Amino acid sequence: LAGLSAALLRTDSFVGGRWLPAAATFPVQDPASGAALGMVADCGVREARAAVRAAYEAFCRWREVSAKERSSLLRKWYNLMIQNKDDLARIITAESGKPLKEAHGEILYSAFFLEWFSEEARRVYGDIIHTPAKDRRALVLKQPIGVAAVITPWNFPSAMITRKVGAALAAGCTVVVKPAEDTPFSALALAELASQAGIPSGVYNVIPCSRKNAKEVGEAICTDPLVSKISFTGSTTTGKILLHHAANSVKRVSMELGGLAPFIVFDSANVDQAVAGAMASKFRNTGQTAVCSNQFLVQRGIHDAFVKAFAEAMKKNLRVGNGFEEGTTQGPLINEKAVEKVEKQVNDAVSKGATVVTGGKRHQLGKNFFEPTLLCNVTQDMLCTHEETFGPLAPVIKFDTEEEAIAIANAADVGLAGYFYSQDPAQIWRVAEQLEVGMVGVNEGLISSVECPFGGVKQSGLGREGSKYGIDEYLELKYVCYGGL
Amino acid sequence: LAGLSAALLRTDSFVGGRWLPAAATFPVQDPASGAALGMVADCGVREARAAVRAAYEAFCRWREVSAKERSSLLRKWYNLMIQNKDDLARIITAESGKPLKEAHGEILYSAFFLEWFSEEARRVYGDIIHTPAKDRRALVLKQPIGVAAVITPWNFPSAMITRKVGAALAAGCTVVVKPAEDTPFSALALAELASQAGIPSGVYNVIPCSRKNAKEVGEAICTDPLVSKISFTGSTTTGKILLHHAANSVKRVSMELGGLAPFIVFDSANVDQAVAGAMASKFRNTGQTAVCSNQFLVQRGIHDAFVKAFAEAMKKNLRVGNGFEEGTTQGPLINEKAVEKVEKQVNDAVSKGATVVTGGKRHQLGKNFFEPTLLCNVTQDMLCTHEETFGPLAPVIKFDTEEEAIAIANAADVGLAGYFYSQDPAQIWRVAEQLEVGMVGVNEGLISSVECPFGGVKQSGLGREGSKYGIDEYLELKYVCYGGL
Amino acid sequence: LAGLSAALLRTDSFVGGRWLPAAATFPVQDPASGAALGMVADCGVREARAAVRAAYEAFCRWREVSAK
Amino acid sequence: NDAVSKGATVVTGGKRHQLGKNFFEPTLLCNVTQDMLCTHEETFGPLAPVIKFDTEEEAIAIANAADVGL
Ligand SMILES: Nc1ncnc2c1ncn2[C@@H]1O[C@H](COP(=O)(O)OP(=O)(O)O)[C@@H](O)[C@H]1O
Ligand SMILES: Nc1ncnc2c1ncn2[C@@H]1O[C@H](COP(=O)(O)OP(=O)(O)O)[C@@H](O)[C@H]1O
Repeated sequence: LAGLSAALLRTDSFVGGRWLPAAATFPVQDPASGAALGMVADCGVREARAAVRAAYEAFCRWREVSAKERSSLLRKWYNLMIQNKDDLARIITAESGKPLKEAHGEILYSAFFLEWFSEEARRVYGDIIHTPAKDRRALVLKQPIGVAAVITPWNFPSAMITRKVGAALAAGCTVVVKPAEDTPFSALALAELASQAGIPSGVYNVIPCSRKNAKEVGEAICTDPLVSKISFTGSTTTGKILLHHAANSVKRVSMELGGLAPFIVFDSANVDQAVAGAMASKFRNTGQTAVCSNQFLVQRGIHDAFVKAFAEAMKKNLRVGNGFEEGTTQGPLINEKAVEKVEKQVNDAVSKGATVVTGGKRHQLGKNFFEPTLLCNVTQDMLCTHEETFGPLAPVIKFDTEEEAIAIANAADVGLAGYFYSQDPAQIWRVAEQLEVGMVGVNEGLISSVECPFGGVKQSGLGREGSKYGIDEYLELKYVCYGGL
Repeated sequence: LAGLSAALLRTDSFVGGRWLPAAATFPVQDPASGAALGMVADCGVREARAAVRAAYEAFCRWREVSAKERSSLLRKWYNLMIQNKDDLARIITAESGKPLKEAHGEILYSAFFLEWFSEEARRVYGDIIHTPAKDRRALVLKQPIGVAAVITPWNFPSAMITRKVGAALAAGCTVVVKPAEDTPFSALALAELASQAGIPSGVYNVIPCSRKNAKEVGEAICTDPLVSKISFTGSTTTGKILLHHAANSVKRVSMELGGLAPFIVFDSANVDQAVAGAMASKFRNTGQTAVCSNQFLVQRGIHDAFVKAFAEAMKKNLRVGNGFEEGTTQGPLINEKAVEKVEKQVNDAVSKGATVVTGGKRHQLGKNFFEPTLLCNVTQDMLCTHEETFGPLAPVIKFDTEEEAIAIANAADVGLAGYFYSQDPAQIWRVAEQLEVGMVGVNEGLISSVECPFGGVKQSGLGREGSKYGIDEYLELKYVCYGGL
Repeated sequence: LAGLSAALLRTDSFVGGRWLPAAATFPVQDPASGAALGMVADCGVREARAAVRAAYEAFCRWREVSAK
Repeated sequence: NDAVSKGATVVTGGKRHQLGKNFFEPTLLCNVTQDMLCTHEETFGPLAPVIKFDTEEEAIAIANAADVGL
């Protein structure tokens, strides 16, 4: 529970290098025990506009700072995260409910993003191009966009912020962060460290706010003429709303929208491995992530052997309980409406053919705990209105051929992540290239990596985060025609 | 006038490798003489949806074609353009009204884009990234987005299409082109050559339509779920409308929106050169382009000498007349409403201080011809609602300091192109980096180049066309985590 | 019926000394036999405003021409 | 699709023909049930749904189902 570091756990918003409370506040409770965590400032349109101005003014100075200097600050920020990793992780588990171990995993990952972009800052290179004309030279400079509005989800209350903000700052931009009301603390803990690190005032701003204020606040920062860019990770519905906001001022946009995620297991797959991957990919964060494999397409031949091994792994490894409790691998669902969606998806399925192999009802721990569920004999049509239902539920759809498996996977007009196990060299290339998805896992169920491009195709998003391509979402190209020669 | 090549001048739409007429047709007239050029198909929402399907189906096959093959087809298309350059140019002058010489310039430029991207097709490279995990390898593939909706203006009826389409095809995408009603012929002449070149059916589609059908048609193709990308060049107003269209399906977008364009002449500038540049940049296409320097910021010291030399160059070189007429450097304005905007801008200015140095009224040739006008003693506030008034008008605003000149230039929340003449090494870098614009001309007034990145910052656009960055607007990154090692 | 003089029987509008077709056309039929006579340009507000301008500009020169 | 996703079993055909455009593969589905013919009483295409029956009284009862008889 408590015992943290007074400085890391914050309740006020962070604007212009100062902790500022709002007129109102919203409650944040531990999703597992229900305990009150704290009263967080609930910023409104005014606080937002103020935060934007703070960022816009910081930008004009920040863009001037040398890259080697911005790199150094990003690294100091990284080091501070590592030094305080245990507390930072307790905060994640306290508000997201994910197991302490999974929180430790996020903090490292989150830290690695600041570290990674710290290294990118000094590597923004312009070009020198040859043109026919002998009286001129072509130079191409890359410069930061300006101020960016950053809006993140509760899933990875730390990493989701750090992967955008690190790139933003690396390029020379300032940011205004609007964290999820379920998990605002992680965003503010970062702010505390950003000041300890020496990040100049106004570069990193955080404006927490409740569901009520979300619509109004989001509209303010995504509309402000002082904001030139928008970075968002969440549901498609919200994404489209922001894209409309951006459209009025032609703002640069980048986002990731929670799509499905097929997990195709072919006959040539190593079962134990397929299962291990199925385990890791589906039950991490209790199945509450946009990369959590939802539909399992298992081939006839290997089907039965798979489904039986999968379930036996669920019994041997999934221990539902409180995130801080030792030996827990399954935390609670973020809230009630969430539990309602799983139940909904489970019943609708069963009452349409589906066969429950394990789990199936709320866990007898009560509250927001649900039993890890594995249903087989599932069909495609049983995945409607549930394309955005995150929970520890794994529907297994049997398939015959590879053309079929691929046809089903590419069904959705959404494509984020995709997984598949196979021992066929050629099949691996065919499927990997044909899966209209942004990220493909081959014989692996956990593909996280700060040095690789994340994002989706079609309606799953725009742009990419992480890797050598992330910083591009925050730069503008300027062709300079040096003539008169 | 006539005498062209029956095959190059077309009146039907081009869909699926076939010339198809619509239920209705719209007239196209020579903007100079008023002569009837022809009756062009006026496609509606039905023809559009049909063209999209044709493209979507062609895509599934086209994406499969080798890059070396797509490169070869793009080059054959290029060669065909060169072989038919004289006719292709007559067509541009016939519908846009720009001088035959300027049309010859566009055809080469237009051809060079197909040539340039032909070379890019074989150079789309993926990456291999090192990650800590020893049991996995990271691969990054680049694949075409799918079908792209392309909407172009009348200014460069050929080049505007060719710079987007060449990249689109280079990446492996198919396209559906909706040309400007003022200049549809150039788009269809290209289609004729694309079939001669052997471009597979459905890869390049053209759906002409009148003002009436513009709204409906644009909405159809920019909304169709079979279209994954949108490329547009035109006014900001239309751009925002399309961005809203795209927002509903999270479509990839890229566009260029007609901003202003400062032309700052400093005291250290070589007058004759500054003037030569001012001439070329302002009166090319009779001042009807988004890169046409509108406001001239000339420094006190060199002011008077400049304004006097500028005007004397206007008398010695600008000869208003019919584009096909020999010795013509000024064609007509696209239409009546256009002439009305210039007059409007000229009067509003004069009746607010401005002093007319030359020109000022409609040219006594009648119709859509306007006298090249040069007004000095102009002030900033005299540029409202006229930020999108293209015409042979040059308002000269005097300035004192460089901080001032820059402050005024960056005034607009629009930044496309910018120019400035100076002989100060350090001043050149300061201004070039500070001009919040997408392209900067240093001691040069004509910066066109297929191998350099075109586009704008802020509200002037999204993405870039041409150069090594153009093809990026049509690809999607796919991170492939090869695990199980 | 036919056999006239190609030049005398016209289907396009006449503006500014040029024969110009409109986006649409309307049918003209012999009121006695019902036979199709031809498809005539169907000018709209745009063609009209254009014709007015053509006339207004011609006027400024025409008024100058001697009466003789 | 509505059929398959309700029990129907595709014996042949089933998707658009790979000739593209308006060409569809001749399709034969068996294991079809009555209720899978709604809003499709006016869907003309190369599709043949096979509904198994036991008795003649039954066959006739199903055939005369529709309030349409051509
Ligand atoms: N209309 C909206 N405008 C702006 N931000 C919004 C809006 N709706 C939700 N958000 C914000 O988006 C983030 C999460 O997006 P949301 O679509 O609610 O996904 P989820 O609940 O699945 O995490 C949160 O920070 C939330 O406050
Ligand atoms: N509402 C609209 N929807 C789709 N396309 C449009 C719309 N308005 C104009 N266009 C198209 O955009 C192109 C030119 O854009 P426009 O904003 O009219 O610029 P301009 O007239 O300055 O060239 C033309 O091809 C035109 O038909």
